Amino acid sequence: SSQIRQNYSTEVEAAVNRLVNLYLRASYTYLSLGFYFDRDDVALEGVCHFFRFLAFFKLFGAFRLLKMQNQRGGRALFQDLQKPSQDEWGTTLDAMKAAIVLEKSLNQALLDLHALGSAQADPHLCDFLESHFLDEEVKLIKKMGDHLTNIQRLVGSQAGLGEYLFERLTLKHD
Amino acid sequence: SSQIRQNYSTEVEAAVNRLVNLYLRASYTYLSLGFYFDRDDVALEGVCHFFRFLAFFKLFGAFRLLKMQNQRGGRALFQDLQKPSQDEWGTTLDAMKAAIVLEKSLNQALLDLHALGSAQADPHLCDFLESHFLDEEVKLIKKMGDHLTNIQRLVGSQAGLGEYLFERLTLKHD
Amino acid sequence: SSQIRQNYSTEVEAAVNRLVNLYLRASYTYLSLGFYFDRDDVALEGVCHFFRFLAFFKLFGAFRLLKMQNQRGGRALFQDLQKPSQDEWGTTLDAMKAAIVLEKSLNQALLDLHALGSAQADPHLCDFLESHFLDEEVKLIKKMGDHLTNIQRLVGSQAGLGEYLFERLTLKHD
Amino acid sequence: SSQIRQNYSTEVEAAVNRLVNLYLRASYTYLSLGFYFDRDDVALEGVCHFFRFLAFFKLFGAFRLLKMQNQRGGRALFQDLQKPSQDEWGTTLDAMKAAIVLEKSLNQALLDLHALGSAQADPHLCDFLESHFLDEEVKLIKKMGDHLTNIQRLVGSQAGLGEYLFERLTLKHD
Amino acid sequence: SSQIRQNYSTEVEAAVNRLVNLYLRASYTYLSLGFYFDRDDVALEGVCHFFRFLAFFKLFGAFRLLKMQNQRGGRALFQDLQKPSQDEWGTTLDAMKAAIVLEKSLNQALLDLHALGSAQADPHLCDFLESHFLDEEVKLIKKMGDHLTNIQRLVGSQAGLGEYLFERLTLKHD
Amino acid sequence: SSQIRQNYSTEVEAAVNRLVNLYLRASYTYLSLGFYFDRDDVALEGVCHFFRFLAFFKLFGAFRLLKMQNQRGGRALFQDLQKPSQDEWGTTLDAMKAAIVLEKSLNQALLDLHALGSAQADPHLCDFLESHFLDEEVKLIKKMGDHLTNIQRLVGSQAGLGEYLFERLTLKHD
Ligand SMILES: [Cl-]
Ligand SMILES: [Cl-]
Ligand SMILES: [Cl-]
Ligand SMILES: [Cl-]
Ligand SMILES: [Cl-]
Ligand SMILES: [Cl-]
Repeated sequence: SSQIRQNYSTEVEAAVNRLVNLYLRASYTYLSLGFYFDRDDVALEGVCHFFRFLAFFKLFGAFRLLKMQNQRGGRALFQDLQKPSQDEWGTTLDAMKAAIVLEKSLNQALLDLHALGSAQADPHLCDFLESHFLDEEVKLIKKMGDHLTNIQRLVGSQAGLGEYLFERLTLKHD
Repeated sequence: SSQIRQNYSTEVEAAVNRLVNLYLRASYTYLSLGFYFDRDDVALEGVCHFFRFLAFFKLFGAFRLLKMQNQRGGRALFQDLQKPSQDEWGTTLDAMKAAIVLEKSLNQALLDLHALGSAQADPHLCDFLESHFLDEEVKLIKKMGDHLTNIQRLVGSQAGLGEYLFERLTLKHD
Repeated sequence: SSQIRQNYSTEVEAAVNRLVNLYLRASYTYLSLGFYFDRDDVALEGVCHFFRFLAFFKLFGAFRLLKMQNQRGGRALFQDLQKPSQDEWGTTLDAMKAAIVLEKSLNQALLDLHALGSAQADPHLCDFLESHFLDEEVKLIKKMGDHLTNIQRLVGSQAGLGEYLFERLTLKHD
Repeated sequence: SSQIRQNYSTEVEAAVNRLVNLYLRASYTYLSLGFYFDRDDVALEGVCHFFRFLAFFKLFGAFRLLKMQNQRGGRALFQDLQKPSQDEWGTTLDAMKAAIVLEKSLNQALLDLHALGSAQADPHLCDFLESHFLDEEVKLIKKMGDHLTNIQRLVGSQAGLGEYLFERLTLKHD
Repeated sequence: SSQIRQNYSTEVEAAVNRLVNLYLRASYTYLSLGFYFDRDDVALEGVCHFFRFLAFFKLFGAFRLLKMQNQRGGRALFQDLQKPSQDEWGTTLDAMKAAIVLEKSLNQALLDLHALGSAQADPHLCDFLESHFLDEEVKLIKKMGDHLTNIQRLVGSQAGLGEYLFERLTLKHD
Repeated sequence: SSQIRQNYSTEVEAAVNRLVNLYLRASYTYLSLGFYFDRDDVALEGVCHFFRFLAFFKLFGAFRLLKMQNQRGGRALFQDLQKPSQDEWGTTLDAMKAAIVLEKSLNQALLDLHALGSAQADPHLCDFLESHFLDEEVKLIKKMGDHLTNIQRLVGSQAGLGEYLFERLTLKHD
């Protein structure tokens, strides 16, 4: 058996591998969102940059989970990565709504893994999630909600104007 | 009796304590305004920051009054602090109108205390208000009036657009 | 309903608002303690400065709770703030005893909210309290206990001398 | 139709999307290789670092292809990403042999796309591959070959010793 | 009774004192390991330095526990410290195996104390262990496991050569 | 036999190991003294810091003896470490008296080992003690005596006042 593994259940080990898959899927979704907004017929640079940053952020989350798996003596196992749910992502509003749905799904997965760790009396797992994931996720969802509200406020009956303004005046661009 | 107190009436001492209560109430109102605009379903960061700054500014006014009370040999007495008049503050326009009403009420209290000090031939009190409160208050009310006019100009028939623009282009934010 | 709220019970939301009230009440108590020790007939600058710092520290705790409430998608609700329990605070010893009673009450409220969050399987709440409140509170209570012991040691039968010495040689002043 | 697209065939557009998939698959393979060598029961840090760097390098190649797709007015389309060919990667020698097989497959795909672009008289495509991919790939394969030879030289009849030495003295580590 | 103690059970207080004893025993074990590898007839400086660093690290853990005991209002109680389990520690491999056994025993003690704190609804205790001990322990055990694997790889049939190489090329020395 | 050992008797080797035990016991005593003075119900920071520094100083003495044992080709042997003589240490005066008794016992052990080395014509041993231990010990005992006199002077009939003053004005603290 493993020479380091201690207090690390097979259930947690498997759920960690599933969570890695979810984060890599999310990263891939954000890559697709970013390149959609980079299209010449969409052309919203600040939106492209927002989602490209999230793609990297989710990849980093996957890396941290994988590092932790090895630190605990579990075995990282990779599965196929499903493609994103859409090929074209509609408006900034559509995209931000899809992103918050995605993040709520990741958050629920975090909460489920935390509950499993608590049930298994695995405090290292619980602390790892609390310290590196739960607050970052709450912060991100709050940000997305703030953005949704500002996007929604700007729709009015001049949708194109509002979409431009949001990208120019809220999102970070050159 | 007090070893330092000189030319400091009981009427002024009491009115100073009442004024502290008014400034702390105002500070609390601004705390509530700030956190309303921080809500994910309101999300106007520059508005949040404007009112949070005013919360601190009013707290500082209360501190100065309390310092002065002690310098004069009066006794600081604290009363319960009433909660703010609203739990939800409507639009930026609604909020800025409530703020200017609040400030006019504080200004009238300043003017009333100055008149009491003048009647009591308390020039230190009168100078203290003139030097640290009256002009700061006039400056703040002017600023708020300038803001009200710009907000009103932006309502038109695209209210959400104007509310965004004001927050982005007039108020200070990240 | 809220677009961000997830795993955030009404019970926790209410208890957070109650806790904000408790921290603001504590802040107000410390404001009163500070200005008492600033009186010309009390005149213990290091004691004034100790309690003024705590007033700010408790205000900051309230701010953090309110920020968290919004991050979670709860609604900040403010209530009236009761005045402090005393108008005059006796000796440094009396004041430090009142402060430790106050802090033990805040600590119990923290522990109660943590237990509620644990019962509700709200790990973000539990981590927030652990990371920003519980240890800070334990550290503060320990400090106060250290101070109480030194004050008590100095009473002897030369109380005024000991009260001066403590203020001069332990507490931070100009 | 597209407002920018010019001299950009559907065949090239599709082959670019396929190539993105191949690079992302390669990146994923290298992520798996890296975490295998990070296991406590493998523990070859320089090998872990070599493959983690390649994972990032292949991701960057995919990003460049996607940027180019948009610059040309094609549509980035993402497909499912197959998991890597192995869950456990054997020795450093096994791993480096798998890596060179992978890279030769990527190189052939590059050469095939270049031939398609040449047949289609698409010089921008051909120059893009020549300038950003072909030489980088030749350089990488040469490096891997150099490594294979040194690993092979070190097998002898003291395989563990040689595997350690290679990791310590050729590969970059802390 | 104690003037600060709150929510701090006698069971936790005792278990903290036992844990201090375990950490000091571990520190003493590492002192002995370090001086064994410093012998002229062993002479593995990097091994000496590894274990001397761990001796200090475990002493620091004991200090932190003792600081916490006082912060909580418990009473630090010291017991006799048993000598280390061996006078001579064999090979680097033998020593590293003894060290990982020691660390797994310390980790189990940490986990047991965390479970007691959880049962006692002592979140400060649980957070203290999570924040300052559990991850540091997992990190250390992983490191030791990595070392064991590299040592084992180097045994082959040239044990002395491999032991030298490990000390020279993995462990930190002058 | 040992390849380096020369002019190093078994008697000296054993006495060196006994002396290490005495220094580690002294270090442990000082750890206990330090944490006693850190208690919230004792709270004499300068006293805590004095004894914590001595704990480290005695540990360093043990390290030097162990280094020397190996340099001479003797074998370091560790025994159980007895717990300190008291769980609670009374007043600063009580504690400083216990410390000087402890140091006189260590000094006598140094003098006894020096006499053994002289009898055995072991000048390296004698020089080692003279150069690194004897004067440091005389200096420390003198310091402790100076402290005892100042503590005793301050008892008078206001013991608590004097104990505070000594800690504040002689001992080093924040
Ligand atoms: Cl498959
Ligand atoms: Cl009342
Ligand atoms: Cl009310
Ligand atoms: Cl599909
Ligand atoms: Cl005993
Ligand atoms: Cl024994």
